[PDB]
Amino acid sequence: PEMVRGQVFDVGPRYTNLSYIGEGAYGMVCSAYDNVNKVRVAIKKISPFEHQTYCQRTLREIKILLRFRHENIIGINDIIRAPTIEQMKDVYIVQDLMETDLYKLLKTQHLSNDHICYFLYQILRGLKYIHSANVLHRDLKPSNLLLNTTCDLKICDFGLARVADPDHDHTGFLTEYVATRWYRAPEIMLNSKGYTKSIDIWSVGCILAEMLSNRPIFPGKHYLDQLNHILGILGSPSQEDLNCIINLKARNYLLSLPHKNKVPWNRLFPNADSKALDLLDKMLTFNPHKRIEVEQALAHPYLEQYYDPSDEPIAEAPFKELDDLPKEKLKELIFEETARFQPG
Repeated sequence: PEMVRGQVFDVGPRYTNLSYIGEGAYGMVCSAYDNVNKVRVAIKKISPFEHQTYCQRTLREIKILLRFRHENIIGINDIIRAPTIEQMKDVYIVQDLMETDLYKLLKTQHLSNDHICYFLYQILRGLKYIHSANVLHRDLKPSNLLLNTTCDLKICDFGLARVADPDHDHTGFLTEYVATRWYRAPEIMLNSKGYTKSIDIWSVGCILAEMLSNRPIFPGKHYLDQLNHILGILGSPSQEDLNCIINLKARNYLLSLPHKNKVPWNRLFPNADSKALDLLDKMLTFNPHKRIEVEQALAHPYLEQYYDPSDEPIAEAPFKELDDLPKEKLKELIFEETARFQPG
């Protein structure tokens, strides 16, 4: 059994010559040489079986990634685990090795307008497919956008993904939220559980703004600072936009704030393409009902060089009840879901 840093990384014999990357939520990550396809790959060790919440996340992401097949979404190439439920303590997920991610790129590299445009197109092309399967990503951010050396972009980390549920999207003011703060839509802090597609378009808008400047646009330092950051740029919500916020704690909080005027996008981003700013404005709309949809974004003049609906596939099999399953049942479903990778 191959070791790495005194931890078992039992992946062989297909996957040889390992190297440590880092930690992920339920275990460690390494690269390795695939000896069938003759290219190096990434492998995540996952060990979720003691905790039902970890089982649900693992099973949900396996189910989603195996259902999906899209150029701009990370695939599962292989899954390694024991032949029996009783011997299965760990699962190893094998994926394409991607040289970098958009977070690392933004820390280190100036992006040309052509790079921005092409990355944005690929994000939206992948998202169109996700949304067409009735799935929400809910944690889109630069570190979840992987890139290889030819600038192919793949969306990853479906650990917070959910089937869309706009009918049950309402909640009270300051409801706790799982996804990364700086890319959360304003409504998360006000009255939304993040069960509609508009949550993802906001996060894309944040990523576009970050690409234009190499810096996060709304780097909130806590839950309500994330909103005071949003309103210092967008300006105070209009009365019309406030008519949507029926919850009094959320309404009255917004009403208590000093009036702020909109900061023009062209002043924040003086070297940006004017069509990029128009599209940015439409993604970063305070009111989620007025926020642009993925297909409208793809069809925006900024992306005209790329837009091709016949080459922007939709899911064949959209997701049309894991919360209250015990961890023992979830282990069984993870076993069943991973059965297709077993030698046979």
